[PDB]
Amino acid sequence: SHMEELQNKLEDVVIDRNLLILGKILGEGEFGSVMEGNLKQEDGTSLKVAVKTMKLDNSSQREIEEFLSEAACMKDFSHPNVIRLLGVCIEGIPKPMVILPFMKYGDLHTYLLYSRLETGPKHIPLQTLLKFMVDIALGMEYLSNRNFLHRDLAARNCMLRDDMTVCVADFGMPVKWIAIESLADRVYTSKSDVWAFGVTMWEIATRGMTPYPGVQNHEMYDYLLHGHRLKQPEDCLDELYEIMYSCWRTDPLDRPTFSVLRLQLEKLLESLP
Ligand SMILES: Cc1ccc(C(=O)Nc2ccc(Oc3cc4cnn(C)c4cc3-c3cn[nH]c3)c(F)c2)c(=O)n1-c1ccc(F)cc1
Ligand SMILES: [Cl-]
Ligand SMILES: [Cl-]
Ligand SMILES: [Cl-]
Repeated sequence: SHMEELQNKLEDVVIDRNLLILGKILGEGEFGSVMEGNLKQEDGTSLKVAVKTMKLDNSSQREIEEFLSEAACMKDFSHPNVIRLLGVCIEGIPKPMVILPFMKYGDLHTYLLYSRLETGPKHIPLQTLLKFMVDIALGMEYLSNRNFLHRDLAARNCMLRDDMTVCVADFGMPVKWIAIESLADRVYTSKSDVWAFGVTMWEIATRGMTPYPGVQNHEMYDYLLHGHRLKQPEDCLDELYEIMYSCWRTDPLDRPTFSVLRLQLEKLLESLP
């Protein structure tokens, strides 16, 4: 029970409820519906937002405190490839809410899949795909430098802005993104995120394939213990494959840092005409 600590932590990002106008439902999240909205800002402008709400039921003091912890966890993230907290509404209503920026094109996984259909985005070029990987690496570099562990890094948790920038986030199958040492023990480090980053790169390069076709979830641990890894996609440059492969080295200490991955990815992207 840390409700007093949490309210003091979130004080300077509290927002007046009446500045916010809610709109339609975007979907369901951990604690309830996610609405789109408009938020009138301090300087006088307007901003299209996503508003995370809590279910109408009497959700416990623990759920409320868990909800606000997540916001407090995000509060100081300031980076263009990391989702940012716009603020919170508490003290005017029975369930509080968290205000986030609107991500026009939604989650990256669904976007990759829609790009293979005529009606959605068009065919994504190789350079744009690489740029998505770069953005994610930039975001993860920032987070791992702050000692934040993601733990569920995947294309489905990455979000696309109006200008096609990727933001790392968590919405709140998954065995297939988990590093070998994290399956084997409870161990998570930044190097476990590196592994999940490699899988996300492979998702991006395959334009949204589920990792490890023909391997079922309950077979995964054994498959990885035998040293087997994701195969090279048919259209994937050898250099790009070498980069994703380095993310799955059995010893976490041998995997590259996010800085190194990001440098390697920028170099490959800039190497293309
Ligand atoms: C640490 C932390 C705490 C809390 C969060 C969080 O609350 N994120 C979060 C994310 C998405 C959410 O949903 C949507 C938001 C938008 C915006 N635009 N559009 C169109 C949307 C549609 C939906 C939607 C929901 N259902 N269906 C669709 C949502 F409600 C909450 C978070 O991400 N992190 C974090 C974790 C790891 C990092 F690297 C960085 C930050
Ligand atoms: Cl953002
Ligand atoms: Cl597919
Ligand atoms: Cl595979």
